[PDB]
Amino acid sequence: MFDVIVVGGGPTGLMLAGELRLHGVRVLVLEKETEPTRQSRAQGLHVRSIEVMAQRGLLERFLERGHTVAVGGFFAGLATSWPERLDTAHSYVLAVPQVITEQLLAEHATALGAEIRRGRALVGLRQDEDGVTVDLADGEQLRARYVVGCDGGRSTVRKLLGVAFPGEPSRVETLLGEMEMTASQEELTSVMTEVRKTQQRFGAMPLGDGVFRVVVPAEGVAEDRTASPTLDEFKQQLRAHAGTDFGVHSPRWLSRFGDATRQAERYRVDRVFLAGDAAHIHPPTGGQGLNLGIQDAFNLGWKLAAEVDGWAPEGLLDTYHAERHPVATEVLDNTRAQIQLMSTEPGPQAVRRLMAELVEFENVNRYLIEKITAISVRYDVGEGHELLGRRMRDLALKHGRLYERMHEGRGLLLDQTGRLSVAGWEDRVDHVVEVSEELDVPAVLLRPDGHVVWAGEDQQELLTRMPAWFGAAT
Ligand SMILES: Cc1cc2nc3c(=O)[nH]c(=O)nc-3n(C[C@H](O)[C@H](O)[C@H](O)COP(=O)(O)OP(=O)(O)OC[C@H]3O[C@@H](n4cnc5c(N)ncnc54)[C@H](O)[C@@H]3O)c2cc1C
Ligand SMILES: [Cl-]
Ligand SMILES: [Cl-]
Ligand SMILES: [Cl-]
Repeated sequence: MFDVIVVGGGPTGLMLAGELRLHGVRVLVLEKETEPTRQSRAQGLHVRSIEVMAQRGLLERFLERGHTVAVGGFFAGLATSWPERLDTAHSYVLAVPQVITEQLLAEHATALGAEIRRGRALVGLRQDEDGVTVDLADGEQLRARYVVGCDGGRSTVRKLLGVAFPGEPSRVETLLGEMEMTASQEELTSVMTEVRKTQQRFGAMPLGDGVFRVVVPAEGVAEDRTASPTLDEFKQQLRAHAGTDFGVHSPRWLSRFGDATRQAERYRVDRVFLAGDAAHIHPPTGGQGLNLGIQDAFNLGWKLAAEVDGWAPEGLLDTYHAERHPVATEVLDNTRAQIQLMSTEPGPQAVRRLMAELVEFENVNRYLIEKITAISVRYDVGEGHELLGRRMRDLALKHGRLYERMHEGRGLLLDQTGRLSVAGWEDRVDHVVEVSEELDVPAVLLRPDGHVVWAGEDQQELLTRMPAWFGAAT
C-alpha cells in the first residue's frame, strides 16, 4: 500500500506530492489524462507563489523558462504602477505558462521519488478506521492511509463524500482564445486601449512566437458548459465589443469559461482532504486558483507528512480547514468585487472611477497588491508578537538569504543571539544562527511553510509554543 494517495496531476497535487516526499512519504499521484493538456490556463505566479518556490530551491528552473514583470493593473484591471515598499523580497510577477508550471512541479516530484501514474481515473472511494480504499475505472483497488482530492473543479472525490459546494452560479461568461489576426500588431495596440475605457474585460497579449492571447466578452450563458465555441462566435463578439474582427488566423485552441464562485464546505472529512479547485472554484478573470491551490497544498504538505511520521500534534490536520477555508472565502469574495468593478453598467462604472482615484495612494495600491498576491495572509496561531500568522520574507542574513535553508521543509528557528536552543525537537526543527538587519526581533520560530508561530527572546516562552506545532520532545 501507500501512505498518501493524491488524486490529480495538476499543479496542486504535484505541489503536495513534492512537499510529502521531503519527509520520505510513499505517495501516489493518480491522473485521469494520459497526455497533459496543452491548454495554457494560467499565465504566471504571483509574489507568494514565487516565494514558495524559493523556499524549496525551485525558483531557478522557473526563472529560466519565464520572465519577471512589474507593471500595474492586476487588481480589477486598474492600470496603475507597481508598489514601492512592498514587504517582500520577490516584489514582481513571474510570467510562466501553466503548462510549464505543471511541467517543473511534475519533474521535481518525480525527482523526489513520487509515483505519478498517468491514465488512472478514480471512480469510487471508501474508508475504514485504518485507511482509505480507492476504486479506479480500470478496476484496480489501492489502499492508503490518507487520500487528498486535487482533481479540479469537477472533483469526483468531493462528490463521493457529500461535501456541499455552495456559492453563486455562473452569470457572466467570457471567451478566451490563443490566436493571431490579419490586422496589424501595432494597430491592435492602439485599439484595445480606447475600448478598454468602457469594456474592461477585453484584452490582447502577445506570446512572442507570433501568436496572441485575446480575451473577449461573451453574450448569454452556454448550457453545455463544455462545448467548443465556434470561430464565427469569436468574431461576432469581437465585432460587437470592439468594432473590428481583426480577421483571425489559425486558432490554437478556444474555450468559454464562466464566473461561478463556489467553495467546498469541508476541507477534511476524516482521512480524505480537498485542495485546489476541488475545494474552491472562482472566475479566472480576477483569479488566484493556481496561486491558491499551490499554497493550499503548501499548507497541507508538511502537516500531512507530520501525521504519517507520528510527531504531529492532536488537531494539526484539523487546522488545514481552519486556515485554508477563510483564505478561499476572501479570495473568492475579492474576485466578485473585481468583476463588479469591470462591469459596463453605469453604476459599477462610477465605483470603478472612485477606485481609480484611490489607487493613486501608494498605501491603497500596496494594500490591494499585498492581498491579491496573498503575501498578507495571516493565520490564527494565538496571542503574542505582531508577526503571529504572517509568513516571513526572504531575510538577507549574514551568509546568504533566508530561503536557502528551508529546502528540506523542516521547522526553522532564526536565532540572532544564539542563546536559544531546541531540546528534543532536533528531528523536526533546525537551528539557524544568523544575524539579520531586516529583523527587529531577537528570534523567530517558523513553521515549514514560513508562517510565524513565535517571536521573542525568552527560552521558557519558546518552550511553551514549541510543542504546539511540533509535537512532544524526544
Ligand atoms: C482560462 C483560465 C485562466 C486562468 N488563469 C489563472 C491565472 O492567471 N492565475 C491563477 O492563479 N489561476 C488561474 N486560473 C486558475 C488555475 O489555473 C486553476 O485553479 C488550477 O489549474 C487548478 O489547479 P488544480 O491542480 O487543483 O486543478 P486541475 O489543474 O484541474 O487538476 C485536476 C487534474 O486531475 C484530473 N482529474 C480530475 N478528476 C479526476 C479523477 N477522478 N481521477 C483522477 N484524476 C482526475 C484532471 O484531469 C486534471 O488533470 C485560470 C483558470 C482558467 C480556466
Ligand atoms: Cl480603468
Ligand atoms: Cl534572489
Ligand atoms: Cl488621488
